[PDB]
Amino acid sequence: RKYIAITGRRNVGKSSFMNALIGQEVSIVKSMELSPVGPITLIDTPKKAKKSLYRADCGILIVDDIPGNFEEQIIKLFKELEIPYFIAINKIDTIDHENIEKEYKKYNVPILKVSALKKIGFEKIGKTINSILPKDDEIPYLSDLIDGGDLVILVVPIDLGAPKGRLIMPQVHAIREGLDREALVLVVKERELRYAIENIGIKPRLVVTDSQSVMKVVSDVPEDIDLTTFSILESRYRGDLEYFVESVKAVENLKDGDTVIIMEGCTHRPLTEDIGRVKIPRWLTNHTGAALNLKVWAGVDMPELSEIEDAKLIIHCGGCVMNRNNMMRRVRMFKRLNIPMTNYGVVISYLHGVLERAIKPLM
Amino acid sequence: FRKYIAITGRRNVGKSSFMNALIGQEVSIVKSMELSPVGPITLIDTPKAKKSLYRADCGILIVDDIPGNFEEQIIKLFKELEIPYFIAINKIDTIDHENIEKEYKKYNVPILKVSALKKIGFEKIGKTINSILPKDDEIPYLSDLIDGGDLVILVVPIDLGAPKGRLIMPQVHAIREGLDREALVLVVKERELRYAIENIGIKPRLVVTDSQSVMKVVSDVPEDIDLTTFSILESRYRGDLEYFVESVKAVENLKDGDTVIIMEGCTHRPLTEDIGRVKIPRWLTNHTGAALNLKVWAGVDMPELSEIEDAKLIIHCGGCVMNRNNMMRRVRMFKRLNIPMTNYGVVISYLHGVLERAIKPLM
Ligand code: SF4
Ligand code: SF4
Repeated sequence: RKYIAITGRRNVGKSSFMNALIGQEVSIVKSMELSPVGPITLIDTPKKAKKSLYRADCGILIVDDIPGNFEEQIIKLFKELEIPYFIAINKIDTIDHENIEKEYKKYNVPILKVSALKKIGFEKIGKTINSILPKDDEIPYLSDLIDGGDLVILVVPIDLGAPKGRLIMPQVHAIREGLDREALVLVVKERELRYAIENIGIKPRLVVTDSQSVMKVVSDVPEDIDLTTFSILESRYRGDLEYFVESVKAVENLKDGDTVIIMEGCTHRPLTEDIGRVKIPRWLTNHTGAALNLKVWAGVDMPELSEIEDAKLIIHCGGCVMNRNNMMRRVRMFKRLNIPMTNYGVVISYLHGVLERAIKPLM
Repeated sequence: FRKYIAITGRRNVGKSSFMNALIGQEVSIVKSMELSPVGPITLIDTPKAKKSLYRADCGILIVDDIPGNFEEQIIKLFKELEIPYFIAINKIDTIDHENIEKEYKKYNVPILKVSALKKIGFEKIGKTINSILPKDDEIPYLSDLIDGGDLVILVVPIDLGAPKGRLIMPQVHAIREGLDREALVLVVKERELRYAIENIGIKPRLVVTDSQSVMKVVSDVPEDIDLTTFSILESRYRGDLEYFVESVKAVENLKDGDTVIIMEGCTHRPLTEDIGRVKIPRWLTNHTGAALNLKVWAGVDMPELSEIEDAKLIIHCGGCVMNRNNMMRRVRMFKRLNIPMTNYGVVISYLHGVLERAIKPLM
């Protein structure tokens, strides 16, 4: 579900607006179903307003007068917190088409005219929310980004992969994107990389390796050739690599009592996935020498403030099943709360001492 | 799909009683029958036996006396027609354990003892049939062609393929098998092949191309380098490349009245598959100058003799949905009838004048 922030002065009548908007509920048998957007949750916002706006996907600023110290203040807050918004002129039965043009046009945001008492204009909110809601459109995995025509890309997988005659999706995607850019894609097992580099006669533009063959291959790849991992490529692809890389530095500042949350992007994690639940916590404890308060969070939606509040670092999974939107919604939430958020991929690369090299072609 | 069992024996042996007693073994929960461990089976009574034995998967020779001119003749026929068999001694209530050791051991085939009248030994036929039935196990797609360890394999796909971030299965399979043999797999679009060959600095062991980019790439690939197509690789993989290549020569001898059967290995071909139904017939008519009697056979299971009898050539599909066994059964049936059988892949390569080159690394 999407989280809508409801902002306005005490006099504007937020209660009447929220009740009239709930009258738009379109469910078949303050949360509700509002078309064309799916399920939504209205957040009433009664000095860090950061504690309420932390998981807001978009906001509504309800006005009935000329922009003042309140309007200017919450607009600056929406901009700072990366929250899209629109202005809803309430009580149009008293002031009407006065503030629509003469003011508020300068904010370059949608302006709607409503009357909660007269029951007018609430059938236009759903479409307006849908238009401002952050759609986190797919960004290239390695294509338009790091490739060009005639370049050699070396994709280095492990000695063991997926079922007979098949390949894992990050490998297929990396090959497809390379061919899309008309680059030559050289797929090679870790044992053939040294031979390939030394005899291929074309300088590789990029070498992409599996995170489990990285420590071996870093040695085989000359320093002048760009090298990354599929874990780092995934990190950038669906998350925020810059934030994940900056947030991993928090590992150094971890104290004994400090809370670390292993955050999962799904409720269907395989029992064979012990990298975040078992492996990373043990590596973190050995590296820091801190008896950390390791906690695990797993769900499809957004955590409540109480579940994440005093976390010193969030270590989110790769997000194999998650889209960019859902991953970015979590990133913006931790950015708003100023809580460091990293990846399994960024943590692995950091502790192995290959992060600086792996991010060099991307940053 | 069901298995066909040939029932052979002299007029004096009880073929009728044997067949009726064996049908007594029917194990269906709801002359054809369900015989465990094998699935559905069809018994063929054999009163040029080639016309009855044409689709026989295996055979049973029913005896009650010392091997004669009939036994020796039928055994030679099973060997010539590539039909596995076993001996069944009927009327054991009269002769018993006499012919089991003293004779028939020389044929090195399973020998069973039965009595159709006394109802004894028929519960052992199912397991015996199952043991002699041709399995037709998976043969390598290209792994056997690239002794790898260091060999460069160039996989050349087209400018257009499958959906975004994905690749078609013959491409993924060819890459997987290359990595299985620890080869260096270079995936490249047809526009980059000339550039790859000239700058890659390693001599390719094999170049595999799409059948739609073959006429262009034959020019780009030096004569000393082995080159094949995915169509030719599929032909060998699930069919008989030697028979398909020998049988394509029949195209030259095609007369005006001559019957050509376009044979499909599934009843659900996509409407976008006009290569065998529309394209090949038009190419065949232009090439030969013959007003051929083009017919289409589609299904799973063996065709009846009347449906294929006077066909001068069979042009079978690639069989994407079929297994090696079902295709090989069709190959053996046409070999027995001495009817030429070819592929869409072998026909395309032949008419485009690239067959000799494409089969050179395989034959
Ligand atoms: S990596 Fe995939 S399977 Fe594992 S917890 Fe994250 S979303 Fe679930
Ligand atoms: S190639 Fe595949 S889809 Fe086409 S007729 Fe043969 S089995 Fe059916």
